[PDB]
Amino acid sequence: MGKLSEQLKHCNGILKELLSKKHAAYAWPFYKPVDASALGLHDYHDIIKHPMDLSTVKRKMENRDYRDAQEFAADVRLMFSNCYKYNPPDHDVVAMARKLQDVFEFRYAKMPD
Ligand SMILES: CC(=O)N1c2ccc(C3=CCNCC3)cc2N(Cc2ccccc2CO)C[C@@H]1C1CC1
Repeated sequence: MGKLSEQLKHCNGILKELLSKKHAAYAWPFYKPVDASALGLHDYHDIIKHPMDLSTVKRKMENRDYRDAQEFAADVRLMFSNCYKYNPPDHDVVAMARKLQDVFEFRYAKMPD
């Protein structure tokens, strides 16, 4: 019933959509934390100080870590920003990030208030 609750319901709906099969073709790189060691990315944690991914956002939502929509959105955008910072702009993953961020931003804009 509360404003913060309702807005976080909207955030949770968005999160569910981002993780859904509908968007899997471009969402998959963002499902789990970047495993720098697995991918041979030995500079990743020197360049990306605050890693983020959708599983972490999900855990934080489930743990009631996010106190408002703004805090949730900051993590989702951090995830995209990290991708844009680390990868060259012509990399496949950047195109995927842009597409998933489009999904995010347009639905986030429909926030109840
Ligand atoms: C999230 C993120 O920035 N990354 C990213 C994150 C996760 C994963 C994987 C997830 C599941 N297992 C396979 C790899 C792969 C990437 N890639 C590689 C990747 C992405 C998409 C298409 C093709 C490739 C191959 O060049 C890039 C980048 C990394 C350079 C930071």
